[PDB]
Amino acid sequence: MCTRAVYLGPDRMVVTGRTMDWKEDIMSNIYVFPRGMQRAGHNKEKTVNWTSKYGSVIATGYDIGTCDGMNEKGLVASLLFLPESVYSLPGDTRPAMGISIWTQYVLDNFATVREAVDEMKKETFRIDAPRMPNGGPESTLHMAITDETGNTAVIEYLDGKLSIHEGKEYQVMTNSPRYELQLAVNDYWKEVGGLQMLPGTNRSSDRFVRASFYIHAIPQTADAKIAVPSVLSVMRNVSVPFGINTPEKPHISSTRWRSVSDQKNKVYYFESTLTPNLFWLDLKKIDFSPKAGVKKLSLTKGEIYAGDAVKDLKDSQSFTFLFETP
Amino acid sequence: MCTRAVYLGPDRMVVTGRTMDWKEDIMSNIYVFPRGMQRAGHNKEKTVNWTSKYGSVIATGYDIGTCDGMNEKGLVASLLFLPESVYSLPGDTRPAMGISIWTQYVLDNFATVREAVDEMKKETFRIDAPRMPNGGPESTLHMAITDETGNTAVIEYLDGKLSIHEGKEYQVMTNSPRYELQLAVNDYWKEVGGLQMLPGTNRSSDRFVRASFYIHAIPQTADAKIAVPSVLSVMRNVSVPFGINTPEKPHISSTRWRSVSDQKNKVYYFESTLTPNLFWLDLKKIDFSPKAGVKKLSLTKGEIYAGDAVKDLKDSQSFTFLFET
Amino acid sequence: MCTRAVYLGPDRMVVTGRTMDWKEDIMSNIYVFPRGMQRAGHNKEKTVNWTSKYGSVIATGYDIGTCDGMNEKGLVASLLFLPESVYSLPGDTRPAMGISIWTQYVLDNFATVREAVDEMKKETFRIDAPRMPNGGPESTLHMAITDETGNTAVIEYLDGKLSIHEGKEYQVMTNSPRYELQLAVNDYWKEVGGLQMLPGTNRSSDRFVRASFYIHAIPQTADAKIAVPSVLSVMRNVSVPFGINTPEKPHISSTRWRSVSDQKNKVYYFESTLTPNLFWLDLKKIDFSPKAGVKKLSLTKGEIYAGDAVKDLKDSQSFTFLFETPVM
Amino acid sequence: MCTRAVYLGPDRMVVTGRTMDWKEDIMSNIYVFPRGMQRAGHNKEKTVNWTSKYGSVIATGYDIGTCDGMNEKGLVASLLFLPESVYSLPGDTRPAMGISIWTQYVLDNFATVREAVDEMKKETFRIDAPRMPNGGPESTLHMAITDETGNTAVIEYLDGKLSIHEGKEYQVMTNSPRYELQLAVNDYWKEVGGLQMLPGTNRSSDRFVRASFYIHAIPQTADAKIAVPSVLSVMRNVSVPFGINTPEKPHISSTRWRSVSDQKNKVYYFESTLTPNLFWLDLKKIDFSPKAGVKKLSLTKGEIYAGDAVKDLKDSQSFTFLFETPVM
Repeated sequence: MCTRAVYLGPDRMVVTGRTMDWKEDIMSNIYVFPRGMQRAGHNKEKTVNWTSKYGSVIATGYDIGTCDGMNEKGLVASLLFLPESVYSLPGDTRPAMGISIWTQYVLDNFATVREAVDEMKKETFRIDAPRMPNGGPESTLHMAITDETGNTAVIEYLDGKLSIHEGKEYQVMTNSPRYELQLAVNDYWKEVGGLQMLPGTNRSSDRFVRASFYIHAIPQTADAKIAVPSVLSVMRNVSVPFGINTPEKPHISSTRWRSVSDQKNKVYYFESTLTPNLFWLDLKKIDFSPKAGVKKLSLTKGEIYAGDAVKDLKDSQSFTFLFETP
Repeated sequence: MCTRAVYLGPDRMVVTGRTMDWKEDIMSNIYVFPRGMQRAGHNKEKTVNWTSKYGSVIATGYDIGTCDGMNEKGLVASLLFLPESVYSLPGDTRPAMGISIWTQYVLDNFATVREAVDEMKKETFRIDAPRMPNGGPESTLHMAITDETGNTAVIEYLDGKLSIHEGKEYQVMTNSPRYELQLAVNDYWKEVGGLQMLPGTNRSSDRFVRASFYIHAIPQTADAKIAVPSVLSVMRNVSVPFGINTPEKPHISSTRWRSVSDQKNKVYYFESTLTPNLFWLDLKKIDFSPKAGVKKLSLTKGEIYAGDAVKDLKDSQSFTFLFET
Repeated sequence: MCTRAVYLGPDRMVVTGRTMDWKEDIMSNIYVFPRGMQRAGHNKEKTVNWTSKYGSVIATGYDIGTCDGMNEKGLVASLLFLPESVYSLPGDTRPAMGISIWTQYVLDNFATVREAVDEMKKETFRIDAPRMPNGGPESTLHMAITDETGNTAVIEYLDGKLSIHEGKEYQVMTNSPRYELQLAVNDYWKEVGGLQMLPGTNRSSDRFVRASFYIHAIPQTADAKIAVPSVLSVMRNVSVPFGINTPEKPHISSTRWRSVSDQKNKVYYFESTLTPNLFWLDLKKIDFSPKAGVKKLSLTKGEIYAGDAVKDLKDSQSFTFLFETPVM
Repeated sequence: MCTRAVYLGPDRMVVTGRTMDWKEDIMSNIYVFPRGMQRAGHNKEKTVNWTSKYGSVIATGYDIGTCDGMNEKGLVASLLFLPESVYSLPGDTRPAMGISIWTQYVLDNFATVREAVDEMKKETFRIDAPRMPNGGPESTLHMAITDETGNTAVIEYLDGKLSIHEGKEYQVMTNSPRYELQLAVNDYWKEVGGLQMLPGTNRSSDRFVRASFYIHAIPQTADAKIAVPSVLSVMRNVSVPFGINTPEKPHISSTRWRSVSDQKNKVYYFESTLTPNLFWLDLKKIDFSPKAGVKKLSLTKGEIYAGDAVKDLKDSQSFTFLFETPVM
């Protein structure tokens, strides 16, 4: 489904691009959360609690949970699918955090990948993932976190144990297989040569190698007028065309929207496939004070935004995270 | 370099997407030409002359010639690169139409691919193609024409003799090789299966396979709100990421802009790689009357348009078609 | 189906390898035909006659026709499958040349490819191709011819019209598509790079690419001590493994034997996938005089030969050339 | 370089093929060691000692060490290259086992892989690997062991730590990368489909994928008449053509010989690329008595063997196991 890649340019130029592929309308919206909000990771289970240290600009999925976002300090989180994920084994009595609020937790409390990895390695809580609505798939996903320094951490749960890869070299991430096996698949195709032959299918590993090769070949610049379009360009390359279907594979997940986070200038770009314009939200022009209130930039009913979209931010109440089966 | 793909949806839905891949800034602008204009095929050689039978909205290359456009009747022309093109043999004394005006000639005089092919098969004129300016490649190009019925024609000049492939099934066109050999490369990759494996490099043959496979898999709809972004998503898949370079290969043809021409609703969409928005020009809202005045949609200034850009159309002079160095 | 590759080495070193894949057992046998023989290209229709000017060693298929062989002058003819072959148009009243003996006609009357192409381009006869007996395929095949010079011609019948590709660069031939489109597919993979990526599927275009790339990368030498084992290694790389099948694909054409013709030294090498040995028939030790008698190397009874097999040649009568489809 | 594949057929039919890909001539010879022989795993440092519990038929590499072979009880050990191999860390004081005799140690003392995996998991000794003589490569290799039950064990030394993968499904082994990562690359291509597209280059991962797909696609039969030629089909497909060279790559490792081990009938097949015949050593016709005499099948002098080669075994003395790199 999804595809993520991190560009590391000169003079702290860190730009993260993320693809969102889904078999149906994800109905994603943008929400602007100020700092100082208190939340809980679950409503019916024993849980942890926290007050948000940093405000964030996040994108939801079905308005039931957070899957991608960016906070004030340039830390970007992204929840990408992984069918082979098992968060815990039977009999785990740790405090349960819902899968929907897991991504919002790391954006609310950490300004550095070093900070997120150190706290998550404590394994104080388990991930609770019910089945997605509309009779959709099980919530088997992994996460990547990138700060303004270029460091990236890939978080995934395999048969109940925590697995982490930290380092600036882990810039790309897709879906299956496991992240160590994904690097082995990518290592093979680099021998073939990106200019010679590249796997151009919509498969998970195919988009991983194409994103890994192209993200290192785009110009090495610190100007946002060049970095953001070229990082977006490799996102559309690893994107899958809309409504792709064959008689033998009738329903396939098409790309619904894309996100490009300028972690240096603190700007969050966003584009939907069925809308013509690429808009953005300058976090430097957003008031994240605790008394600012929740603001929402809705995208469900086909609204068309352009340029800077802070003007079109409406006052709203935060969507309710879902932790249950329906 | 460039890639072209034609979508054949239900209820006479014809949408043609095209990419523009160039190593530097192509410096393309958009021009709105009214009907009834008089143009010549050259300025210093014997030629043919004609009065434009249909107005059109076109995109230029360095403002020296036309390489992409659509006219009143939904006929779309696109001039794509083909390094093995030889237009004539030495000693050709036919009238010499410049390569910069060849694309405009088709958009000015023909409303049907059947009409364009019948006139072209008389071979009244030859193509005089000087080299592109400032150390650029030599103007070896082939063209593709698609009308509102879905019929497509591929016109190539090989070994001085004109070759033409016309038919609704010729929906995709790229660069090398010649069109019959390109179809064999696509025939081989269809044996493998698009879902099983697709060649995913920026090569001409590879971009041809991905465009042909995806253009037949996108939804079969007549809604422009679904068909236009779908074929536009296919053109981005066959696009080349911006500024691609390696130590082995210092300069590589990068995608600079895209065009998606809705041939049923007569709408000409356009977006640039470095601009964030996708604007369009609705030809039904454009006055193509013989004395409406030439209008221009400038793009070299780095301007940013959104939605319908007919509001941003300004009075302008027709650009100078170059026929020499 | 079948793959053909021609090695062009220094000092007139011309070595041609060929594979043979089939659904079931081919029942192939090797026949040695001296000179001065008469053959009619058909049994019931109007036909052309000829007397053999050159003797040849040949391999059969089901003992109903010639599909691979080499004559005294170093000319090697190979008949490989081409599904889109259309030999004639309706209403053709030309003399009929049976497809079973079309390959023997080349080895019998021509010493260089120049003589074979000149005679074929006259289009005196048409190819009469009956259906293969007992539910077999349609007799749709094309032929490649190589002389000791190294010149090669690929002869195909497309839509009832004769098509020729002559030249020394035309060293490799497989099955479909036609040779013009087949070179376009091979050109694409040459843009990829043989060492960077090669298509390893047993299909026709992929075997063409590997044969095309590996036949040019083996050592350039005139020593048959090196060239023949190297050409065989190429034909083995492009050969498909034995008895390959999957649940989705129950029956797949599988290589059964390979032949490598040393056109310089007039040596005909041969091996079968089920037999452990690679034997040969040195044509310089064979008597092709008009009344030397027909000889045959039996291969259908599971025979095992080794080294030089001329001593193992047995007196035999020539097989029946099939020109119709037998009633079953 | 080289590749190894294990075939698992019905009725305990286990056949193991192996290629030998080398830059220059490998100078391999075949030795027949009877049981009850005493050897030491090193020459100058602290070492373990053992006496042969089972005799073995092995092939050498420069006759400085054992690289491939099979013992009396059907166990087959194969030492293939692995550049990233690190056998120990600085400061290791365990008994030193020479890499040249490691393969001999396995074929001498173990009848099943379970016995071998258990004894090696003790980590009693360390592998001592000097650089190959005369500017040769560093002796970085791994080994695969397969018994007559069909179970295979891949043993690799990664960052100075022993890594073992045991299981019937581990039937294929090449070189780089690590076996954990190597299976992931093959997992990727299995999604693409063997009949849709196979990587046809000579890369280590590519020959791995083609070997895995074709070793499962050959017919499942207990008949040796079909098994060992079908396993021969695979090892020939994953073999690399002889003397492959390009202007950018002057030296590429080409296949020099291939060995096929019938682990049910205890037969060791062998064929060289420059030799036309596939010969075999029947272990049931070989006497491994404590004093039957160490014998040798010489292959360095262009010898051509055929059929059962137990007749051509000459009494000889065993080669020197190299434990250092000789001074030049």
